[PDB]
Amino acid sequence: CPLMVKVLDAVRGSPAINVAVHVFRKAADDTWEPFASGKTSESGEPHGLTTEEEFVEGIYKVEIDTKSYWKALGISPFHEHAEVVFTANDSGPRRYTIAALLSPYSYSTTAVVTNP
Amino acid sequence: CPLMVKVLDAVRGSPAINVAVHVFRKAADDTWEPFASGKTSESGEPHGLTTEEEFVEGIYKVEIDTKSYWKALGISPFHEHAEVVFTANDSGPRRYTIAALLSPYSYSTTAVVTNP
Amino acid sequence: CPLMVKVLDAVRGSPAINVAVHVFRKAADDTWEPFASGKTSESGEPHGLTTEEEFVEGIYKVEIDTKSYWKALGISPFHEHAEVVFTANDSGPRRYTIAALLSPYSYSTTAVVTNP
Amino acid sequence: CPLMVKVLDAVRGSPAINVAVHVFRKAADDTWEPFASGKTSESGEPHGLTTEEEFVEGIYKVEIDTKSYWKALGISPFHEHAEVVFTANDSGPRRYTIAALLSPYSYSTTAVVTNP
Repeated sequence: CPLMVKVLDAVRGSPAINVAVHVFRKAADDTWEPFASGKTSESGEPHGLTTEEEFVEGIYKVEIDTKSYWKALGISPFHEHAEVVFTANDSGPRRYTIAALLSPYSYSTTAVVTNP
Repeated sequence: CPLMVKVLDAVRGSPAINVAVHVFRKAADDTWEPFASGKTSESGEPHGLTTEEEFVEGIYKVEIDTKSYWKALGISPFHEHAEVVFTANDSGPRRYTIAALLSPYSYSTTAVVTNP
Repeated sequence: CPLMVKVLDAVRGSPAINVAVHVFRKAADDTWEPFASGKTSESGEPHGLTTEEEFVEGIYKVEIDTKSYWKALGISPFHEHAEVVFTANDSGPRRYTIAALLSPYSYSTTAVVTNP
Repeated sequence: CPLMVKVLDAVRGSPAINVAVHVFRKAADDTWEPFASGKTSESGEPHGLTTEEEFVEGIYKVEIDTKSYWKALGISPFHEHAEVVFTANDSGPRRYTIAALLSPYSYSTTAVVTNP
């Protein structure tokens, strides 16, 4: 998978399960355009987001529905969601991993690019 | 000041100086309308973004121009910008502080909410 | 105040109030000698930890009692405490601010260093 | 492996390679006692830290030599190292993963406990 997403829960010390993840790509018209989506597994990952042919250079946005996750646990959240926006593949694609760490009033995100 | 923002540089060990901060409010057509903007001082804070009279109920988006910051410094950034999206003042007026910590391939964000 | 500390709660969206902060300095026998201690105020900061006369060159350790904090709140903590170890004043006197963000299973820490 | 460590670099967006990791366990005498150690691979992990028979309930400390890593890249660091101290296995062991994200003047750590 050229693009992987991994979501973790900082309150219970576990992978975040059943979380919706949506990915968008910027078009030449300058608008956001659906590209890929899924729901996190027991590993905290939505499996098989995209393919190598489809993931070209460009500007991408990863949206994680954090509000629905916390509401289900009976814990009051701050954010509507968590978004990560980045430029891809500027010197070709490799393998991209986007990680997100979640708390009710905070989140952190990191990108790991590794040689395939 | 009911909305405050503070930005830090994890590479140089200093406040992130001269960074643009943009604020938008969600409209009834589901578009983002400009609400307020400013630039960080030597302390990493933009002073006087808004007022108590202007800051009503709604869904808000805070956007930090991380890309122009790393470029002026001669460092390659991954993210286009760092975002924060939240519902404000739903159970009455409150004061909000948004903290952001910046690295070339990662960021974190937290919120502190106090009753005025 | 050449050494400052600030602590935040990522679960409640507030400063971490009434948390103990302990400071140690490395001795010539390679043991940690007590140097200073305090408790966080309503702002999440312990005021007046040390002075310019007392804060000489050396290797320092800052320890935050996260375990007693989560327990008073009726939440299960993972970490015993949050630590920060650094060499201070090697190229002359400086001022240091240590920021810490706390969740039950995670923490982050950053340093801001300014010339006095 | 009952205990795994994973180290990431926030400046270059890669796994942190060739980093020394030391693990200690608290003894009844209240002193720190070597338990396991290794060097990070190309994945940012030191492989095969311990075994199931050896990793019993107790208080543990994970030390990551961050200063030697940054010095080798020609980038000036703040911390001497990064330490994580925690109570293990209180209701039996499971599988423990300790993650660490590194910048010159900052680090963050998280623990993920999953059912084996």
